[PDB]
This record gives sequence, structure tokens and C-alpha cells, in this order.
Amino acid sequence: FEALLGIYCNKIEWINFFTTPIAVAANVIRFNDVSRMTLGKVLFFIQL
Amino acid sequence: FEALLGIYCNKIEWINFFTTPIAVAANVIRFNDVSRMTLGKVLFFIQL
Repeated sequence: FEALLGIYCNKIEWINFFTTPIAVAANVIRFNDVSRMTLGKVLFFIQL
Repeated sequence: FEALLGIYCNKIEWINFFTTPIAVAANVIRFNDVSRMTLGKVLFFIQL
């Protein structure tokens, strides 16, 4: 006989964005209409 | 649309004279007519 041993499958690890340490550079906010947003802008006022 | 995010500004930092360590070399007294003082002198008397 040709005998086949237990099939073994891979287990993919899972990544959350706030687990990985690039999110300390990030600052992430949901906003459901940024598909419709054309330009976001911030405006700064510096005095010296 | 064309969004406008928050508007930020600078904090112009304040400095007191007696906070900085130049004032240990300094010794500062108000005198409201030094505009009218031509010269101020001190006189030292050494004996040997």
C-alpha cells in the first residue's frame, strides 16, 4: 500500500496595526467620508 | 468637498532674567535716573 500521513496546514499569524510599533509614529482616525474629501489642509500661525 | 483641519499656532517662549544662569555673574539694581547719570564710578583704597 501507499500510505498517506496526516495532512498539515499552515497557520498564518495575525497583525493588528496598533500592535506593531509603527503605530507610535501613526495617529489614526476613522472618518467615513474621506472618499469624498478632496483636499485636507491644516493652517499654521507662527510668531517669532 | 475640500476639508480644513485644525489651525495650530506657536508658543513664543518667555524668559526671566533670574532664571538663566547669567544672573550669577550679574547683580542688578533698579535706579530710575541712570539716564541722568553721566558716569558712575567706584573708588578703591589699597595699602601695601
